[PDB]
Amino acid sequence: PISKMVTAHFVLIHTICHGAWIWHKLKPALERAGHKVTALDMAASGIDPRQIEQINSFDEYSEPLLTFLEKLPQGEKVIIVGESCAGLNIAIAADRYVDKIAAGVFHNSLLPDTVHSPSYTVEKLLESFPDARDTEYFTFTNITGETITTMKLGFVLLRENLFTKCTDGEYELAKMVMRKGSLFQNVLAQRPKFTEKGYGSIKKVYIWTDQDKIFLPDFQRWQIANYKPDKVYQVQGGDHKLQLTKTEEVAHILQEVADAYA
Amino acid sequence: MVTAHFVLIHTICHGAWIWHKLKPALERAGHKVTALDMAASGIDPRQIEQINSFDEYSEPLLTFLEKLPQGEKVIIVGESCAGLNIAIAADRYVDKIAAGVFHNSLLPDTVHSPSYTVEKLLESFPDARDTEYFTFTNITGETITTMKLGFVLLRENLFTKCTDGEYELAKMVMRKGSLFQNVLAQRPKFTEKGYGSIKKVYIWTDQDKIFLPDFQRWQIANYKPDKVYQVQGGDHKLQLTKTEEVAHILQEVADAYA
Amino acid sequence: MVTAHFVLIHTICHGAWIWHKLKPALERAGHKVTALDMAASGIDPRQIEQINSFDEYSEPLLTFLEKLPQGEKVIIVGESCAGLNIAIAADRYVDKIAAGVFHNSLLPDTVHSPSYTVEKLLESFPDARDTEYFTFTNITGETITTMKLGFVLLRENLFTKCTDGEYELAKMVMRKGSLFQNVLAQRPKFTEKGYGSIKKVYIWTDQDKIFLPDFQRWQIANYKPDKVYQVQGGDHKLQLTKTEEVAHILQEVADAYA
Amino acid sequence: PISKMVTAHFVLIHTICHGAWIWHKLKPALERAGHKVTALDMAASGIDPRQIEQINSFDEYSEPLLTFLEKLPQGEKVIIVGESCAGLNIAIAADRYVDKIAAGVFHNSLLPDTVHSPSYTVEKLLESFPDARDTEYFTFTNITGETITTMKLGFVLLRENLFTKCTDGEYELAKMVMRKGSLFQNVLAQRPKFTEKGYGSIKKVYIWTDQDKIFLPDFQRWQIANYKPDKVYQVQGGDHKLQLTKTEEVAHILQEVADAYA
Repeated sequence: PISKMVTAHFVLIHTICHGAWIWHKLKPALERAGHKVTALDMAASGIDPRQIEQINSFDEYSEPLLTFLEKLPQGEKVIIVGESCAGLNIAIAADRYVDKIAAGVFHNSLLPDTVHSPSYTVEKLLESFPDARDTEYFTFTNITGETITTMKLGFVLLRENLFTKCTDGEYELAKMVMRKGSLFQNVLAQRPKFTEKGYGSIKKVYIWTDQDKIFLPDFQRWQIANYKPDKVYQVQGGDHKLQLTKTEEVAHILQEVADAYA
Repeated sequence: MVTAHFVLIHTICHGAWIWHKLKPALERAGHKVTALDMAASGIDPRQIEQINSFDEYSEPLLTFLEKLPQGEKVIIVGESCAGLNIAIAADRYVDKIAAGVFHNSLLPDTVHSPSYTVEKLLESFPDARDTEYFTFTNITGETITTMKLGFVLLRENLFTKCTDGEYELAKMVMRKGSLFQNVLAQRPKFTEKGYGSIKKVYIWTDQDKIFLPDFQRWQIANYKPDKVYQVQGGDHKLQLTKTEEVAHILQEVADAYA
Repeated sequence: MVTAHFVLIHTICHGAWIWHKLKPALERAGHKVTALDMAASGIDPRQIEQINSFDEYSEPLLTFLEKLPQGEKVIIVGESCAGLNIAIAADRYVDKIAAGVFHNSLLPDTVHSPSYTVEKLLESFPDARDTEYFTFTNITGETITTMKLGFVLLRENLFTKCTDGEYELAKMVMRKGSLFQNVLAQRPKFTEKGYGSIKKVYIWTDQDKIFLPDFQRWQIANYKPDKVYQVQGGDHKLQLTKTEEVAHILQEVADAYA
Repeated sequence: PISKMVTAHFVLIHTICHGAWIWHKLKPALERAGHKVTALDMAASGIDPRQIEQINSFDEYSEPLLTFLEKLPQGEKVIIVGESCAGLNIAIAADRYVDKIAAGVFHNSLLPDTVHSPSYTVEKLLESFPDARDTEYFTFTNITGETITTMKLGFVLLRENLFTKCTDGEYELAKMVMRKGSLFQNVLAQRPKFTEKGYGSIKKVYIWTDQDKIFLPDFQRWQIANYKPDKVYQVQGGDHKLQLTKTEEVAHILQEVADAYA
């Protein structure tokens, strides 16, 4: 009757162990459409110079995004797209910058809520997927004496579970740039719950595929049932890295989020 | 058809990632492929200000080679400035090297100092366009110049013909780097027994927009390779724009030198 | 008389060498003594420009403590700025620490930021005489100030009463160092459960010519120790000028806290 | 009839694994006498920032001394005092700066000659003392493919053989600052012989004690017999570190060298 088409500023957030590089196919697809796209490496990820053992919480890990948001011009708002564990970065960020956020998009992602502890979807995730195959774990003691478990994701888990359907060039790349990462689960467990006026108020779009071999369908559906998103988009096929296996489809869904909220 | 163990070496500011298309292609032919991050490159944790020479920058390669089991030999493939990593490596581990392959690369010699081809490259291409430079003093007091490669330079000169996904990946993981030109200017020349003796295969395209055809042609005249393969078209990053063509030449190098 | 395991921690720019008289004295009483070089100090191979905070500088202590066998506790003895290494350590490993001993040292608290006693020290002693300063940008962009301690300052203020052999040794192995003042200014305060809970013994002399008696007295009033021992005379380096007096106080600390 | 007393500029050179710090008692004793004293750390020794694996020859190891000598004012000459393996640093230096050297003093030191290979007294030394007790060895490959053996001197060998009679404060200090070191024997073996006009022409004073428990009396006497020094001074007692156990005696001998040659 009236048709709307909106250009938007997406801030793309990788999951633990990965970096901005995972968005190297979706960032151009989005810019072809005329959007502005920022893909940030979080602390100790991608080519960020910090080492994970110098990071003490998922909040500290989130520093690049929060600094970025501190610096957005007055009146500018972004759509934050986070994959896998980056839903926690979107919740940390929305409790600090709710007015700079047009919508949070969870892409095969943790969907934190305000009712339970910050670590709650992490517990549920680990319950749904308790074997990380060839992943190696390590520990360090943080600034207040908490022991932090880090992981070096194994190559079979990478091949089969996270990058199932990706090309060999994309699977080799992941192996060439993957870093250690941590869920910081135990400090998230001690963390104040996400707020209703910050995080609880942002618009939330949930993109997922039932072919995801690490954030499995029963888990994903549990999260959707646990904290109803404003909108759900299920992509058929692909794998956990839909920004690699369904790049264009994800860019078309993201155009729709920009039209509704940006 | 011989299967070989190839060790792929990226150029300054880049990392093992630049080989993410060529490593699976080689492996489809049954080759073993090792792709290393040099010091302060790709996801190596060291920062460029702690590296004091091009030989210290080469450490991942020299450690690798130090540990290769007895009787094993590798073909080292080096792009752009990595021709200097092949020559440093060949002088220390000549018996472990079946051949060196220069992929749009510097081709050092034994007659001039180690910085000679770096001098000539800068003469052929003196404007790095939007590249930024920085300096630090190394542990011995020498001033080292680092660069952060400009994105117009990346787009138009290095990744000229690359896809947008590839160029974008380049911007996302590019690190600072250094020619260590002045320490190379002070370094002993590469030896005739080490580097001078290895087999040398030169791969290039005249469509390369940073290692320009007359510099490449001067290099070949200055120190004639055992073989020169020229790929038509593509750009400076032939392992991305002509991946199967370089995998095929590299099969010819495994056949010839094992 | 209790034998204890003492971990001795030097101040910025110095190294484990400053304890070369006190380590044998303690061992004559059957104590176990570990004396560590902090990052970029004594013969540690790292350079100060690669260290980005006082917590990274503390790494040798935190690794040590990370590996102490279960059920073992240590008395950490820290001189001058090493009071900050004790507080960082006590927050991460409170159960491994029988007591902290401040030897003419900064005595951080929990109520103000980690840089508060550094601010007050500089206020009490703002002229470092012939000390030189340098800066570098750390990995996060903060400007770090380093110093090379001047020899008149070493002779007259730090090693005032020391023998000529000792002062000369100091000049021969002194390294650059940093207060990382501004990163400490940004650091979370020391916790009441970690650092706030440990036993704290303060050793000093009013003849100290860099940590002057009114700053030391302000520290004790600002955060009253469990015990304060005052040694008459000597100088700032009591582990060199009053070695047996500090070994004797430290026997009293092993007796009291094990 | 006429009595002479001379003030001189001594350049003190430590042995491999040690640093300028070993001279911390003799440097003040000499300055009490009015001499000028330089004590240098050689490459990868004392607090020199270079690591031994970046050093490729005893010549490269000798860089601090040669740079120093390049910089001496015209007409200035020094007496170089070298302990244990530092006789090779004195020979490397005298072939480059013979006119800046008033005399070489070998203090329980290797006494290189011009007739045999540079590595020859190193072979003889290792033959006289073949067991380095708890010393650990390591290897790296140098800039031309030679394998270099390095050593971390063991603590018993330090206690009993090198620092036999030193105080506990001096023995603990050595342990606190000792570094890896290398004889570079195999590259010395390939090295051109020291020259007769450089090294063969400098005055050479040999200080030693027969109580030295690592450069043993039969070895020392072999060296004295092998290449007759211009003057020999035998200190009674002490140990291998005579600059620590006989500091004043060594300073009085060194006053005599300054009167004869400086």
